[PDB]
Amino acid sequence: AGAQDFVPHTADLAELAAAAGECRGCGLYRDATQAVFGAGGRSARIMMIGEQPGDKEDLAGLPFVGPAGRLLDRALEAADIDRDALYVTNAVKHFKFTRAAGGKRRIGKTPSRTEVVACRPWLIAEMTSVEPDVVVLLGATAAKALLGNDFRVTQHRGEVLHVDDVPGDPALVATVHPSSLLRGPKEERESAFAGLVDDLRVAADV
Ligand SMILES: O=c1cc[nH]c(=O)[nH]1
Ligand code: SF4
Repeated sequence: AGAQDFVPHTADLAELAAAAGECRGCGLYRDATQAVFGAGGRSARIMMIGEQPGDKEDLAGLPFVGPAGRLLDRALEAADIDRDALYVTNAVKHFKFTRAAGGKRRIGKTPSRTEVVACRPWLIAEMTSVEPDVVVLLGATAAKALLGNDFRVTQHRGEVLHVDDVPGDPALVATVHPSSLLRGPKEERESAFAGLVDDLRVAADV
């Protein structure tokens, strides 16, 4: 059941966000500061789904406000997408993290399939409320939530996909997680930014 009994019967994003603040669908609400719901409105045509809020998002109350969000904005700017058409959210709404003794920043830990399934009711409520025409799936965790734990982003990135079990049959475009463009060789990162831009353009023209 997970978060099912915490999701209210409303398509109002402010009421959904307030309700996600009391959610006990899985254990992640305990160590996290607050629930991080999605930003943007119901007029949005493009829904973007990341994995989970990070350290800044957990204290800011908004998705993608740290370094990966800065990189995503640079790629949206280059793909000619304004955020006025964007509902931006994550698969899990509570920061899963550990503290590295002698490190800078709380380090994010990969949500389990159990926690992604527990949180999925909020993503179904968001998609039912926004009725997007295209869902951009940022990374493996988000793509698996809608396409199955077998899905590989590396084998299908930039492809317009359509699965029947998803609300409203929106077009789906799976791409690299923006944090991947902050790690590695300068040319792998430049090719990967160029692929995120291409994947965002495919989604913008659906
Ligand atoms: O909102 C955010 C921030 C960082 N990484 C994500 O997956 N989502
Ligand atoms: S991560 Fe999702 S399911 Fe788990 S407590 Fe937070 S809102 Fe509820």
